[PDB]
Amino acid sequence: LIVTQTMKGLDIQKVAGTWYSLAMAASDISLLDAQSAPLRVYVEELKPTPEGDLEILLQKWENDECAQKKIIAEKTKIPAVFKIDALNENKVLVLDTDYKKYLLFCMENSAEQSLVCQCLVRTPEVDDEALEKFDKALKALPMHIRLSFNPT
Amino acid sequence: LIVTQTMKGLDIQKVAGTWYSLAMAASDISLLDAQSAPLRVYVEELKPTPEGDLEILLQKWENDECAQKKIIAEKTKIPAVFKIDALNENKVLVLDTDYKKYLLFCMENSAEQSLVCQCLVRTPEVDDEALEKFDKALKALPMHIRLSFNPT
Repeated sequence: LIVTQTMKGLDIQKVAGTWYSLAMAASDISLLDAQSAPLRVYVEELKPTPEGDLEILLQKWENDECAQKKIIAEKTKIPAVFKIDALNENKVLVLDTDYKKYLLFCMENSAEQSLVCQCLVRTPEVDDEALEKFDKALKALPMHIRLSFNPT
Repeated sequence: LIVTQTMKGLDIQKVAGTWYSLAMAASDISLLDAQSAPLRVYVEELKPTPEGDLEILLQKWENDECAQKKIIAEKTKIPAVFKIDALNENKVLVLDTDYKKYLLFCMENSAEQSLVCQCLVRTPEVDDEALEKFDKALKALPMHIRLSFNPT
């Protein structure tokens, strides 16, 4: 994606806390096909560090269980863009948030293409503003699979 | 306390999520004296149930450790008033909240007197609206000890 599709003026400290993954989409079906897939993960909590990095607590189906994963996304020179600096490099991009209700973000398999985005909400409310904003923000991207939860 | 000092129109589903205990006060010094005290506890998370009860995740200093406690406060016929129906009965009273920033609540040792109240905030921000509201809400109560964290 381009720098102009990410959030301007993000304050990472205000996204702290609990979140629920309400909807997901990906540029390739196989990315979210079976639970197994590496990018089919549910965000449980966001924990910014005093240094400006982001600790992400995620749930992943593993061995017929609900497994927990803790990943650190490090700040980069681009605000709103975080790097998961593992053997397989991944970027976390914050598209938009109002901090108190929703948060839209994508994970890109950095190579330069392959994108998985999610719509996060603070609590499981009956308003569909977050779904509509996700929908609007994904109009520009070539997504081939879209999922919406009756939350889990 | 009286019914008129609790929140009117509380929506318990919107308090879900992460919270930090920023300030505490009590009607008796001994209630918050040493960590040991039963009511000297830090709220980590609030989890309402589909049935309208409240699950509270708390931290407590125990055996030179940070111990976790999970307590269920059951709804009562008074909105904003929850009952911890343990051997030693306790009530949880929600005084006020704006759901996205702060939450003021007290725990009363039900007998009919002994009160511990806290000021909770969603994230550790530099605004002092929650502290001022706590201050204002405790003007009417006979508190003998007041604590404010440089958060933990």
